[PDB]
Amino acid sequence: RKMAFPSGKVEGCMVQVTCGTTTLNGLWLDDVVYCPRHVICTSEDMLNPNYEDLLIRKSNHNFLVQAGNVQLRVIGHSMQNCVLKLKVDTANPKTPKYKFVRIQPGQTFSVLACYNGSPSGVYQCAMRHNFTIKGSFLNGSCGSVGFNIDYDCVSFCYMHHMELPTGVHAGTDLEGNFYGPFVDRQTAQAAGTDTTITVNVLAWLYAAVINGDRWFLNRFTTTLNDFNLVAMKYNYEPLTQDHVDILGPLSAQTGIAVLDMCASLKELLQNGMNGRTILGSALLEDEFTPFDVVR
Amino acid sequence: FRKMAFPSGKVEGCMVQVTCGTTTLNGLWLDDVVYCPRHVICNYEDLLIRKSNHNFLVQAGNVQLRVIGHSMQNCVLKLKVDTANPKTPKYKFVRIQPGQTFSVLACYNGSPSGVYQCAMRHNFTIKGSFLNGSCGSVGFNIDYDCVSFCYMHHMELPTGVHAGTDLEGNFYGPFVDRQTAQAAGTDTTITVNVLAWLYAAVINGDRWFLNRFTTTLNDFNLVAMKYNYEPLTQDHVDILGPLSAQTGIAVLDMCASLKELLQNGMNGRTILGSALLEDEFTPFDVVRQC
Ligand SMILES: CC(C)(C)[C@H](NC(=O)C(F)(F)F)C(=O)N1C[C@H]2[C@@H]([C@H]1C(=O)N[C@H](C=N)C[C@@H]1CCNC1=O)C2(C)C
Ligand SMILES: CC(C)(C)[C@H](NC(=O)C(F)(F)F)C(=O)N1C[C@H]2[C@@H]([C@H]1C(=O)N[C@H](C=N)C[C@@H]1CCNC1=O)C2(C)C
Repeated sequence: RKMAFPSGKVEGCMVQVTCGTTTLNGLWLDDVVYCPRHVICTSEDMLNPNYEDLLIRKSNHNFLVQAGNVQLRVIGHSMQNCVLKLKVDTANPKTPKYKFVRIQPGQTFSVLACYNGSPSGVYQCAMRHNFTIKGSFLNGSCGSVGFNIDYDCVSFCYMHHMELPTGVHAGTDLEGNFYGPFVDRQTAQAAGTDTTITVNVLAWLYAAVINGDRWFLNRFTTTLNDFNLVAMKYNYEPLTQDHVDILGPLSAQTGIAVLDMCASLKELLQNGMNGRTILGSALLEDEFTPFDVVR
Repeated sequence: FRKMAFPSGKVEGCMVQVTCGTTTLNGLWLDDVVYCPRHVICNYEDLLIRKSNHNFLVQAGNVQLRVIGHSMQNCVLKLKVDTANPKTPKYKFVRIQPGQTFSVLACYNGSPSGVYQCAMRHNFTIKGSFLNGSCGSVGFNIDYDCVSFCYMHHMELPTGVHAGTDLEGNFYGPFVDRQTAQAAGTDTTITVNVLAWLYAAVINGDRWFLNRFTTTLNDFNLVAMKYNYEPLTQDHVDILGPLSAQTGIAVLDMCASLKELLQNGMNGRTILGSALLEDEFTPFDVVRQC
């Protein structure tokens, strides 16, 4: 199954941030609360916000931060790209071991969807090649974060800012730099074409072979370039030599060469599933990474 | 629309490692009792009279808990320990019905590893992902700071699905906690959940499967029972009320759409990006998330 990381380490960091009439979520790490800078926007500012002008007019007591039933005193603030950083009185005693990381397309992570600073649900996500995520976010979800947890270290990789017209979602890393060409501005924007994440599909096929189903395999191989000419006709992401190297370990474990598995995928795309499933799924899964399958 | 699990933090603070002899699995530490599958001691009455407190090694992180008593309740072993869990949440033990969903905190060696969302199938299995040291992992729902524990994991059936007990040690389904040939019965699609998921689809603007027709229970059930769909009881219709009143599609209007989806298939089309009919969202799940 697709699994999220246990969310408790992140739950203890979620707070509520209110400026004026606007309330969203913030991430409380040590003595800093991180949140999307459009918390300082009103209704009139969403189209063409001048954030430096909006922020200079704010003072520390304009920001109401609430950790459960406790108000936290904001003692300073600064903006870093598209995130606001609120310095507060008190270091979060529940701060886990953490780092900020910026991820690449194809990477997976867990999202803790929060409202009013309280956790609502957790799910697993992937960064798509058009730099959106297929999330589940409602009004007030901004400042919900995405994360991985490898060996008790929480790596924060995503903070939620906006929903695009196709229902997909855009946001920043925790330094406030957007993934993709989007802007925290209510102006006309749209995601580019969302390709299937080929390297993930291939890792998932290798996962299927390891678990014992081999029905989709065939006797052919292919060149890298021939694979990409076919796969791009199905809106699959071109496969690079680095992707081939990445799948190396799985190819070593199963004894199936990477370009051999590529020929199997070409045939799957041509034939469909014929009413079968591969790992309980009747579609080709592309939000499971080569690193995920080994773990 | 995603499959969403409950935030797991309240449960993570209850997970411990239990070792008896060469066998290690997970335990649930609430107040001063650790709950775990009785097969950690591997005839269970005779195996347990021969066990003493010192046979049980309970580890909560870097701390060992001293067992000061033990007893069995059905298929769960209850180890009384010296110290109450300071992280014990508000909680209750509940037994869920087929079709109901819950979150699973998959654990190994007492340490939480992943969280996912499951449904109790009508053959009383769950389609989880559990590996060799996962026993004692639990399933749960949260309602406004109260954790309802409903599942503890015991075993994997040959078809790759899973069987366990409630927290009072009563199995779900016709299974026994011993290593012998057992198999899941014929499963079935959870009709009220599929209907819930179609309502979630129309809420999201996926409306191509709607049509002008309505059906009847017996008409629908007659078509359902040939496609192995769980008979749509009159009860099920009640629960979809808020969805039916919200969208404008009466349940039997939607059942007409579901009925025709079982015949014509979907024609390469998707509903919420799925080529199959999803049945692991309850009506309440859809209201919660939407
Ligand atoms: C949905 C929409 C029309 C509103 C708008 N989108 C675009 O302007 C775009 F289409 F350009 F992206 C949009 O999201 N916002 C407009 C305004 C902020 C953002 C916003 O409301 N963020 C929400 C934070 N709580 C999360 C949203 C709520 C619905 N579901 C979500 O995830 C900002 C870009 C500054
Ligand atoms: C998988 C298998 C051949 C082993 C066996 N199954 C059947 O005997 C059945 F098919 F009859 F169910 C089985 O599960 N067990 C054998 C023995 C316990 C249980 C068991 O090892 N439980 C594991 C707990 N840590 C979780 C398992 C590990 C693999 N994936 C899981 O979920 C018990 C019934 C007492």
